[PDB]
Amino acid sequence: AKSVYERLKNDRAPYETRAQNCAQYTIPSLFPKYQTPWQAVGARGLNNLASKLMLALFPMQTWMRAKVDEGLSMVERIIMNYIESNSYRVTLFEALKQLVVAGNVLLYLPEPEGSNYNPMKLYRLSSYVVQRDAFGNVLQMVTRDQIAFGALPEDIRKAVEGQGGEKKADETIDVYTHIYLDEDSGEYLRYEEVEGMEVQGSDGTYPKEACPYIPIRMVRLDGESYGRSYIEEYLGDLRSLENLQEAIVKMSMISSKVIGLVNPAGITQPRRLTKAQTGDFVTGRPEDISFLQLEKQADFTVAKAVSDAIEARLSFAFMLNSAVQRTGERVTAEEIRYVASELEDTLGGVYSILSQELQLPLVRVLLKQLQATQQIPELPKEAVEPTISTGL
Amino acid sequence: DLRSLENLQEAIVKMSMISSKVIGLVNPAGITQPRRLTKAQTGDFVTGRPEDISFLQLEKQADFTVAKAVSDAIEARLSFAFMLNSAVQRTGERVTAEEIRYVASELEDTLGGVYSILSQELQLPLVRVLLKQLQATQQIPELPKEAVEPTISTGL
Amino acid sequence: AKSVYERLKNDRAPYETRAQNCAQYTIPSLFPKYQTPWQAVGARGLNNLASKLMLALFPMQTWMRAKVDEGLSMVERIIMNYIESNSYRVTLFEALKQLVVAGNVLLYLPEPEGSNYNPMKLYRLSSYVVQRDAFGNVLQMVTRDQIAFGALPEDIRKAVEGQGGEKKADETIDVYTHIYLDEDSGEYLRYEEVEGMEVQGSDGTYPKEACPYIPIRMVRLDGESYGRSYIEEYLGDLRSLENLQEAIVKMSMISSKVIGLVNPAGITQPRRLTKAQTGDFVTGRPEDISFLQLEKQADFTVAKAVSDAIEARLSFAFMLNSAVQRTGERVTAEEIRYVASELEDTLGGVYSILSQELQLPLVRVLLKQLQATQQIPELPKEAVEPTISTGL
Repeated sequence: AKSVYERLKNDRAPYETRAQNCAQYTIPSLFPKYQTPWQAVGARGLNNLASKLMLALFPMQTWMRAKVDEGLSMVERIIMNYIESNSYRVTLFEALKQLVVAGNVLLYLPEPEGSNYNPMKLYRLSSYVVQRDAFGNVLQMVTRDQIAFGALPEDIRKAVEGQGGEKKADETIDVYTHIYLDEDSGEYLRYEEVEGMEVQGSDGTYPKEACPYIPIRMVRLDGESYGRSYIEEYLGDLRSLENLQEAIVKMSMISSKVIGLVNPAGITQPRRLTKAQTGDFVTGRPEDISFLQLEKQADFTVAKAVSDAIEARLSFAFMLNSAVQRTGERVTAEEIRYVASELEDTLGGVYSILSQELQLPLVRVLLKQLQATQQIPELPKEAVEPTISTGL
Repeated sequence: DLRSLENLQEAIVKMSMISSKVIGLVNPAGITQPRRLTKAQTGDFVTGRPEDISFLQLEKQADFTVAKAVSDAIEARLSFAFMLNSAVQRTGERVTAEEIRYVASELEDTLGGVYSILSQELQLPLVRVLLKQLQATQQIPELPKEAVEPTISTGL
Repeated sequence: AKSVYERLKNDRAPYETRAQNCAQYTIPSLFPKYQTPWQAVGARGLNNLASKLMLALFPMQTWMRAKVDEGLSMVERIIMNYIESNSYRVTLFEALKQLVVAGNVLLYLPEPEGSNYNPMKLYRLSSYVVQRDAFGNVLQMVTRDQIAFGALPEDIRKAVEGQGGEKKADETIDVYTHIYLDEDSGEYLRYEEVEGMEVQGSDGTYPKEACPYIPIRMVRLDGESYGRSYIEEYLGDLRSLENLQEAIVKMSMISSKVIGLVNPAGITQPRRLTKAQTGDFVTGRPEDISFLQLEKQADFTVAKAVSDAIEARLSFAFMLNSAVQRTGERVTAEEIRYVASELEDTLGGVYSILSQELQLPLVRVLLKQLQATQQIPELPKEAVEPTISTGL
């Protein structure tokens, strides 16, 4: 399915350069095309956004939910035990950090295969494409990866590399992965594709609810698959801050220095002026030696005032500069509603959309995938596939 | 009023960026060269008359202040125009109990009858089409016969 | 395995010069390529970061965790007894200090061999390389060391130096150490390599969980093995502070001095001016003697204002300038959650990532390695290899 990616590459390339061009002025290297941001109020605002939203969506407390509901309690308390011991909060911080930059981070959550260390493989927008319908559901997802020499298992790599050729011992070849909705059936089919062909013995199917690959957006906009971010609407105000304060500091460094101008047709030499203990009296007219004195004290103040205006408005733009209850008591008890309502009132419906596009499908794929090799006995028959209540 | 704010602050920032830079003008008929001026550790003494090198100094500090004052006026009036800048009870307690009437009355007193019109053009027909459409394949048994199609009371 | 290091040297050299170039403006000599930093707000911010994070990750209190759980209590209270009497907090301060400069500090924790003094040998990024996969696990680690003459034990050194040659009595030869994941097996194999060959009788194996060599990062970034730091995104703002305040002080020292200029074609001599008790009247016109008076009082103020701006923003950047509860009462009781939440809200997910990449593998390798020569009887059979619950 290399041709599908190369065809609808044009369907993602407007979203690509927006994401990359809006990444540059707020974090160095979450998107390539060192080299530091010149001044970085956006870099702190972004991390504060992530640090608030991590406590907002799901804290350490119970977030996911007469004689029968004890079996409801165990199946929804075992998932929080599985969610920490596999280190989910390590990579979901990266996910949400990508979410408030680009717009569409994927979250691969592969099969357990025991009780080992299974990491949430993340993907960024320079690797995958999604097609959506008029109503707003997924149709097909085409992820790409580069693979090194020995990082792939050698189970398959004999036949796909037996076509001919002596290659370098770190040859980076691209591999693809496609999931698509069937024509007649409502199940999704998944497979990998290497070297421009199907793989030996890897094709699989998945039920209706729980896709193995969860796409996400942060602001919903119909008509197309992906979505925007609100740093895409503070982009120009941040761009003006960077292109202002670079000029501010590079003006300050020129103003600080002292290039003393001495007259050439005078009597004084600078060679005697260079050697000077304090107190001695060296010859020379007091007219010749002067200094640069470029004389912009008030002209700096307009730049510092406009910078203060941008600095103060970006402060309320990115949830920063807020006296809060970070002075907690050993746990976070009622904190998530305060921070959640404040980020709702400052950012848009991000606490609303991430409760039905992040809190929902992670719980669905982790109540499907974890129960494949079933590690907890479900006692009742009435609510074997119960509701999924997120957020509250 | 918003259009004037955009077409003002674009000029404000693009004035600030020109004022921040330093295009030092050196005289051409002088003795000083800029090539020696470019290389300068702090403290060394390089030749040259102190008349030739000057800077732009476009000199509008007070003329910026009228633009910043008119921007402050628009910024302060748009603040009350769009319900922003209001100390509220967003410091809630785990739920919203009595909050909806306070916010509703404040947006009524600031925006017009939007809380009135959206209680009879949004809260009403969504409830009507969701008490018709959901009961087509009926998922809850209606017990009484007296109020099978009852009233629709919205807002309050 | 000298050739493996010399091959993927290119895989680390972008991370090398970033770490070394970002070390220079914040601490003198945690990385070579005396010579003091010119002005050093970063040097204090870095040590305050370490001093907060040391109480954050693990204090003196119990951090690691009906009739059966007493045996859980002893095995997790003996490890805190072993963690102080071998002086771990001495070298882990160096480790975390390397962590918020470079990005990848290794923590060797060799075998006990009794109950002697066994030090956590630290490694820095100029000595070792790690390869990672697409999911994010380790594959191979190649550490380097230089060794002096008699510092190595002489158990082996006869055969490796019997190749021929009369060498200097402090000849620094490099030695290497490789650990790698097997092709078929899931155990790691470890060995040393001296002089470009295998060593006599030293090759060993290790179980699945507890690697003897624990790599670490501070901000997670997929696609490559190592990682960045947030001083890599305050680098330019700190660099401007150093290159500003060097000019500030070297302007102040020139402005303080007094090189009095006397006219040469006048009547006054400076030789009579040099000798002067207060009160006497010495001859001379009051036109000839003047002073330099370079006259930049307002031009200094723009440099001091821009320095104040950088100084105030770096203050909140490095957790400094925070009124806290360092006025404690004999112990730290509830303190670790306050400091932990504040550094979470200021630095990123460092308290999250170091609870699953520092607090986890140290506990795993110290519940594997300490129980080799087993010093505490495990009573129950149900939780002999129990869970590892970190952070909380």
